Amino acid sequence: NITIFTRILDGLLDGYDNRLRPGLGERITQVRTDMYVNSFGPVSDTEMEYTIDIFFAQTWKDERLRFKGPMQRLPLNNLLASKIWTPDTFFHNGKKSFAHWMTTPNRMLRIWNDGRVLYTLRLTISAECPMDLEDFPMDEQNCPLKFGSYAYPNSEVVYVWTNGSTKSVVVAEDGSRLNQYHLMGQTVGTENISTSTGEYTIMTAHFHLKRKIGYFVIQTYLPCIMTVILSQVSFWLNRESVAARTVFGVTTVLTMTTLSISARNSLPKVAYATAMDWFIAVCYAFVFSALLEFAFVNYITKSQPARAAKIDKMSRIVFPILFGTFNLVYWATYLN
Amino acid sequence: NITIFTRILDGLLDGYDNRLRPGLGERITQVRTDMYVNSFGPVSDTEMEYTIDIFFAQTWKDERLRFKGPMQRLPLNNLLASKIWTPDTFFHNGKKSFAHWMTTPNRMLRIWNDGRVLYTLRLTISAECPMDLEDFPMDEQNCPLKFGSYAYPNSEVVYVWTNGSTKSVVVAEDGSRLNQYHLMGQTVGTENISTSTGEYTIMTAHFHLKRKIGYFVIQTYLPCIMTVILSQVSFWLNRESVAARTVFGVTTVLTMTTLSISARNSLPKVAYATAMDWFIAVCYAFVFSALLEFAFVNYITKSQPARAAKIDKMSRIVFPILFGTFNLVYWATYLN
Amino acid sequence: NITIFTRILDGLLDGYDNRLRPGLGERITQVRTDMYVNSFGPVSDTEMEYTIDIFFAQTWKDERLRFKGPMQRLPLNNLLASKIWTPDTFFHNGKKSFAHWMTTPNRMLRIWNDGRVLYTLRLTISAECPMDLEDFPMDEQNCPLKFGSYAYPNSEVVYVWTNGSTKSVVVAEDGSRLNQYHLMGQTVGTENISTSTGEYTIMTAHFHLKRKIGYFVIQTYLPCIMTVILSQVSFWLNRESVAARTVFGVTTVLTMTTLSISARNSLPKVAYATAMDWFIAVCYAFVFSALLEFAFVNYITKSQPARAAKIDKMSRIVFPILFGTFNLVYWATYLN
Amino acid sequence: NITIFTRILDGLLDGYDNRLRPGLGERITQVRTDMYVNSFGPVSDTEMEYTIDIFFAQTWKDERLRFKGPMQRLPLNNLLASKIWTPDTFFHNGKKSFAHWMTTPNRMLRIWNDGRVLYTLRLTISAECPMDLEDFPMDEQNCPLKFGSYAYPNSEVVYVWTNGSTKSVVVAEDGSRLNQYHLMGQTVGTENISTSTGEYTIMTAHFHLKRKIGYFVIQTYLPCIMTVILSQVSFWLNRESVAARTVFGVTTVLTMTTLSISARNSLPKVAYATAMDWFIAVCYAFVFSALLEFAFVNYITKSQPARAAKIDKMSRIVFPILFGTFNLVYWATYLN
Amino acid sequence: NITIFTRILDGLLDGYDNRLRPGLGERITQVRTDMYVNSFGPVSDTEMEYTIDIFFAQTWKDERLRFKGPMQRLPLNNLLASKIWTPDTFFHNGKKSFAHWMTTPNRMLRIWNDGRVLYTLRLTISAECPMDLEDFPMDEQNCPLKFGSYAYPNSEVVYVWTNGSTKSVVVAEDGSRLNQYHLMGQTVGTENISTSTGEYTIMTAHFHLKRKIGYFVIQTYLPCIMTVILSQVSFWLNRESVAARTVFGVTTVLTMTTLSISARNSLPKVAYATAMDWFIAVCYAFVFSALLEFAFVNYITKSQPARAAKIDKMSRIVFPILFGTFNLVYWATYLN
Ligand SMILES: CN1C(=O)CN=C(c2ccccc2)c2cc(Cl)ccc21
Ligand SMILES: CN1C(=O)CN=C(c2ccccc2)c2cc(Cl)ccc21
Ligand SMILES: CN1C(=O)CN=C(c2ccccc2)c2cc(Cl)ccc21
Ligand SMILES: CN1C(=O)CN=C(c2ccccc2)c2cc(Cl)ccc21
Ligand SMILES: CN1C(=O)CN=C(c2ccccc2)c2cc(Cl)ccc21
Ligand SMILES: *[C@@H]1O[C@H](CO)[C@@H](O)[C@H](O)[C@H]1NC(C)=O
Ligand SMILES: *[C@@H]1O[C@H](CO)[C@@H](O)[C@H](O)[C@H]1NC(C)=O
Ligand SMILES: *[C@@H]1O[C@H](CO)[C@@H](O)[C@H](O)[C@H]1NC(C)=O
Ligand SMILES: *[C@@H]1O[C@H](CO)[C@@H](O)[C@H](O)[C@H]1NC(C)=O
Ligand SMILES: *[C@@H]1O[C@H](CO)[C@@H](O)[C@H](O)[C@H]1NC(C)=O
Repeated sequence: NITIFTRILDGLLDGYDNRLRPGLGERITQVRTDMYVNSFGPVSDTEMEYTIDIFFAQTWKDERLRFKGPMQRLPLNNLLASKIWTPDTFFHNGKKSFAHWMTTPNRMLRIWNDGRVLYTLRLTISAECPMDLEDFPMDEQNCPLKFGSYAYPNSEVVYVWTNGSTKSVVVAEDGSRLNQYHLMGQTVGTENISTSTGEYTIMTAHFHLKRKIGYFVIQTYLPCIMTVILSQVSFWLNRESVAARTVFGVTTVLTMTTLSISARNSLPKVAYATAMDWFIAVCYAFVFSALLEFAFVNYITKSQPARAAKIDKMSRIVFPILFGTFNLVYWATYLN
Repeated sequence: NITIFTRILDGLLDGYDNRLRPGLGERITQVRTDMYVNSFGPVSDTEMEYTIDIFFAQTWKDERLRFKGPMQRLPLNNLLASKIWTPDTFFHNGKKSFAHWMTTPNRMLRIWNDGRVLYTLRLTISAECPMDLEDFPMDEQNCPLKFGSYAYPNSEVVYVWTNGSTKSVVVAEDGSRLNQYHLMGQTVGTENISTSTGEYTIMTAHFHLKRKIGYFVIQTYLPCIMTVILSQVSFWLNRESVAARTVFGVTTVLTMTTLSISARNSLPKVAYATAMDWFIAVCYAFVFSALLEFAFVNYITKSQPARAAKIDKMSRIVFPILFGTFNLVYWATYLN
Repeated sequence: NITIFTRILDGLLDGYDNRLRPGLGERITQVRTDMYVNSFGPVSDTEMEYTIDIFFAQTWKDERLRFKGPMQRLPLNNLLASKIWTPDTFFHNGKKSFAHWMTTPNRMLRIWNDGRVLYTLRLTISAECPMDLEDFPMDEQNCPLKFGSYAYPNSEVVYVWTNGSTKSVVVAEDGSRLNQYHLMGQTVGTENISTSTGEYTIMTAHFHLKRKIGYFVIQTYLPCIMTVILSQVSFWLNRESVAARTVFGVTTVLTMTTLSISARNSLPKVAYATAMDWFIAVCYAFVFSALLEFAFVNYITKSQPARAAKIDKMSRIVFPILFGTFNLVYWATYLN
Repeated sequence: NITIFTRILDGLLDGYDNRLRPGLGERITQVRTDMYVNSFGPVSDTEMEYTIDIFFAQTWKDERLRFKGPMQRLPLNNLLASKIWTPDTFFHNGKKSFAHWMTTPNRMLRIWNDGRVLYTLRLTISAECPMDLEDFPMDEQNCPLKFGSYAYPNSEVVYVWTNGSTKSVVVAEDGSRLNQYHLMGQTVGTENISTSTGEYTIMTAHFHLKRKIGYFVIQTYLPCIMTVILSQVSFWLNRESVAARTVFGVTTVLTMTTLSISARNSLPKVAYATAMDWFIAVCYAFVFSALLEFAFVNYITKSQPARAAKIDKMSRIVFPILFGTFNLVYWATYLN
Repeated sequence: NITIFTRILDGLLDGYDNRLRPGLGERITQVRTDMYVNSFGPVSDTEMEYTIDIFFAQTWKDERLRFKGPMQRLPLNNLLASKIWTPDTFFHNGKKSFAHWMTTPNRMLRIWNDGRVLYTLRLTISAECPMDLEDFPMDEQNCPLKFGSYAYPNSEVVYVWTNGSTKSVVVAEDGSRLNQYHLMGQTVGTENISTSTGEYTIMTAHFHLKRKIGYFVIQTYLPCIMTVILSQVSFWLNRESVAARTVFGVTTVLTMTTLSISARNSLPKVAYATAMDWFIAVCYAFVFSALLEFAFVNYITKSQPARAAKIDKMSRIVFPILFGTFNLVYWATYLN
């Protein structure tokens, strides 16, 4: 009962043209789309791109492939995929999208008596996600994913999500493979765009990203905090030890300078000030200000020692208090 | 006696459709799989991927290729591989899998009178291995390898290991080419998954990895240990040498700070504290604490020299003892 | 009413040769071109290349595809693109240009009764943009984009912009994805070139680029400015503290030296002096000159203390004034 | 006299099946192989791979292509290469081997009356060469190159070198393009391997590599030697200059620490001690030991100055002598 | 008058075999070659490769494509390129050569009544240029470019430049895109090579390269010069300031050491001494020698102060003079 299937396949192909869409000149082709994200890949800030692997599924109705037989379903493989007409779907923001070939071309194609068709297609999309690094690292990003049609305007092909929007897009629980982000949720929608040729249908999915802090705390914030504390120790050393206090001030200032260079090496070369830069700038003033206090004190330690000694003791208390007060404002404002 | 073989090949192809599986509508196709890992490639922690080269072998029974002749075996090459039906096997976790082309496409195909078939296929799979770096570097990882079918549910195609599981997967003795891991052993199993289309068969193989220590000992642990010892030398210097003791404390603190930055450059940017980070943090306190002791001593060396001198001598003994005691707890706990 | 279209397509292909241009031996083929830049990619100074993604559109008239039927337009896909003749357009400066393949080959083809044709083609061009880094970073660049024909001289194929030049090239408002440049505007034009074979038509588009400053201010300029200020603090320290003033001078000089090396690491290895190099050179003299003043003062502080003390006080005022005066000339000259 | 050749080619192809080896069921096919290495590419220690470009030549006898005519030789190109049967040769250790395509596919094929055939094939093999870095950099490596057959066991296809082994493999005098190795010589041999399918023939070629020293001398050895000499200068400074001697000891110790980190950055992350590591470890003790001597001397310079002064003078002589004595043992042992 | 051309093309292909060269068994095919270098790409010292883009043109006479008609020329495209016989030209030293595909395959093909043919082919060749870095950076290099035939010996195919050698190779004025080299000129020639198969014709073109200095002056030479000057300032400081002079000597020595490591990071790991290395070695002695002078002076400043003071003053003059004298010899010898 196998040769019976062979005759059915041969008959449908004969008299069938793959260069023409179903319902041409009679109606408008309607396509139902569903998605399942297997893994959300890493996000590269420098390249403003993210990698995503999905099992894209599409469905459309064709009246030219109707048949009757013992079975109502015809499981198949990539061999027959190119023999019939399929939509020229593309991703608008996809810089470079490539499919999978080995071990076998990941494709499927099924047909039913009523003309319903199914066409799954594994993909690996390296899309582009622009990001505004104004509140970095306390920033939230919305990386989109837009897919539609190239040569078929809305008057011919229209894409609509199957069933409700809740089940339209599915993300695996373990599919979040981000080392510096949290996948809060997803949103979907539809819209139209206008060009010279005509209107087109756009299906859009947005992923809400919440960055996870903790890597920069151990990398930039803590060294800056400890460096500031190191300089303040000089305030507890007697003035006559000019050389000893000089070493503390000079080393700390250079240490802060090199940290700023190192921090931005991996960060994108954005031409504006981020939140982290302001924190380093404030820490720079504290260490720099302490050095000035020593120089001013050392210059009047002879004529009027009383004022110099009074300032030194006062500095021990004022400086730590201001640093602690500033931190609460900085963290509370951003974490609220 | 060569043209006799030519007629046999031509006859089988005629009347044979490669788009339909054997036993369609009559039974369920059964596939027997065996593997031989030639080389386990390097594991990239940053990319969470590992490279593996295997000689994948598959076997299935087809009743449409039966023949009789002088020979019961028909050795062949890649030429006839695409002329018949082969399963659309794929790797679920394979990010990007590509076969080999030169010098000649590495493929084979053999047939027997009873319909038994053999299809070997060399492969180079760059799979993805998620890892939890909580006990790093004293961590054990289990990198999996899942392969199955794309368009053929369990009702049609089922994969089962040939013979026992012991001989199902073979790893060469010299095939372990890991510079920072040990290949302890392997495990295999089977499971099913459910999706919209239907149930599918999953064949899984797990590799147990035990990291080898010794690279980080010479890179991070030892410099931290020697840096701590350097600071303690200051306790054996007289107080009046304020400048000399200042150099020891400042240089050591900055040395520890830069080591932390350097260590995590190669390590993945995990947003949580590893075991190595805690060790560096403890070493940071020791050098930092020593600097505080000098500052406190230098501030009361005049009013009450007796207490300052007593503290200095006590510090020489307490500090080394605590560092030695802590090391035993750290190493014993992780190495046990 | 679908099979009617099938007959039309078959008839046109028969008797139609794709190896010959329309109007061969009768007239000169005329092509109308329009462009829409979806995104202007990043500019790599080291590689002197920039990436651009466009939706290139072309139009030409052919008398061999005329037909009459219910519809005056025949939307199609990549299937029929290769079946007919299309110009062998190429980019002269394109080092490596590749099209898009997945999810479907991004191409379109439409025909009309009068013979008018449309052929859109998505592209990603990695062109080369030579740049003269003489006023870097205060520099303006004009990256061109030249496209024409390879084997068809001007006597056969001529390219002309459609409608006016204003609408010939369109750039999306959000298509400017440059992190270190501003897209001021665009210009277009036409020209001819002469070679051994004959004359050819050239269509050129130029993009005016204005670099955005602010990344180098936080990276190179500010550390140099703060480093100079650090050295001048030594002028407020008494001469007897020889060791203390030595630390300031030595550390600052080495700090400037390493900044110069770090700055040019990312910058292209141009064999001539840039504007930034001169700024660093001036800052080098200030810190170096201060060290010389201390050495000269320390060498005559005994024989004639009066002159040494007078010079030290004068240095406190002259040095800051000159640095401030120089900055106004440097910034005003370049920013004007 | 050109059409005469055309008839000969057409006749041979008709009735000739490329899917069957010559002498099938009658004898065992014998293949003669010769090689000419155009250039031995660079060896990447990190990737344990080396690149080699060769002009591989193969020869086998087929009785199905016999002909008679004016010429006994038929020079041809890649066009006819795929029309006949060729062995499915492959490289066992080749991770990723690709041929050359432009300007024209580099292939050749010649036939003679007796059935002798020639098939040259340019190749670029990126093989894998495991190396044991125990005597690094005084190490000798033997990178192999194994090639055989995939689907044809020894009972069907056997590879044997043509003529003697001396002329079997040829390496160009200028083909050695190694910047850190010397190509001492080559060796060849044959062996069999056993698998599930059956026995296979293996043809192996080994290249003997002798590393050239001189890059590491200027990079690691000399800085370590000069750093040790710098510390010993402190022994010629009076004890009262506590600060001056402190700077020498601290700077040298940190300098050695950073050199160890820098040296292993390029070197593979081997989890065992190399010869170079031991040399750095010995140098670490010398500088570290000198610092301890100063601390111990400074702690008893008051109670018993005589012993402290005596030790200081003795250290000036003992330390340099031991360093010189150790170097002779280290270099002589490895260079002998 | 278009169908007339169609008949001509069809007739020529019929009865024409592309697997046989023209004049087979009657004469020797002669090929005329001309080149036009559009852009000389960057030269990578580490990889010993350079990229070049050319418009290669070839010409040969075939008597099997003669025709008569209204036009004596048949402009065409890549469609007919593969339908006829073309030489299997290849580049001997080309590691990896690839052609251009988009927007259209860059190829052309023209035919004339007498049988003359033209075949242009755009190319991007990543050739290999061995270089001897003995006088680096004052070195001159001659990167060659060899092209010939693979399967056609001299007895069948011979390559000869068209017209004179002056016009044989053309380089655009703006085609020199080298950031660290000057394109002085070009030379061409012919030669034969002998192998097992037979003699072959070689066409060679050499490009003379003169490196441009100025990048290394700002990177390595100047920091070394300024570092030496910094150390000499210590000679103008009184002996009693032991700590101050110690800082100058130690910092300068370490600064020179790190510069040597940094300089060779980008430079190829050549296992022999370059000219730049000797310059750094001389600078190393000057700073190192100054430190020794201070140590020796400080050790005898009590017993015989007169000799120590006399040496210190003499050092101020001798050391600067020797450094200036050495520079003239170094620069004059290499720049002459
Ligand atoms: C609005 N618009 C145009 O006018 C150019 N044509 C298109 C287009 C072309 C084919 C199909 C859909 C859309 C296009 C594509 C993008 Cl990704 C952004 C804007 C845009
Ligand atoms: C359970 N599931 C789905 O629902 C989506 N479809 C599939 C699938 C699709 C085709 C064959 C097998 C499985 C799939 C694939 C992975 Cl890798 C993980 C989950 C998953
Ligand atoms: C003027 N010229 C030549 O003489 C070589 N031929 C060409 C050419 C070849 C085919 C089509 C167009 C132009 C060419 C191409 C460039 Cl990109 C620059 C200069 C140049
Ligand atoms: C001994 N062996 C096997 O059992 C697996 N099959 C093979 C094989 C498969 C086809 C041809 C030759 C050999 C093989 C290949 C290597 Cl590279 C190493 C061991 C090994
Ligand atoms: C002299 N020689 C040989 O003997 C090996 N065969 C060849 C060859 C093979 C085919 C065509 C031309 C030349 C060859 C190629 C090079 Cl690139 C260098 C040396 C060499
Ligand atoms: C998009 O076009 C379709 C055409 O049927 C229309 O129904 C729909 O309302 C449009 N959507 C928007 C947002 O304009
Ligand atoms: C998987 O499906 C097969 C269907 O025959 C069944 O026999 C087997 O028990 C299932 N395995 C599991 C783990 O459910
Ligand atoms: C280019 O060639 C065309 C040929 O028709 C001519 O009309 C045009 O004036 C030429 N342009 C220039 C700038 O020479
Ligand atoms: C390999 O197999 C062949 C089979 O003919 C045999 O002659 C040869 O001795 C074998 N070599 C070894 C090393 O066993
Ligand atoms: C190369 O071979 C040709 C064969 O005709 C000969 O004429 C020519 O002189 C040879 N050139 C050299 C340099 O030997």
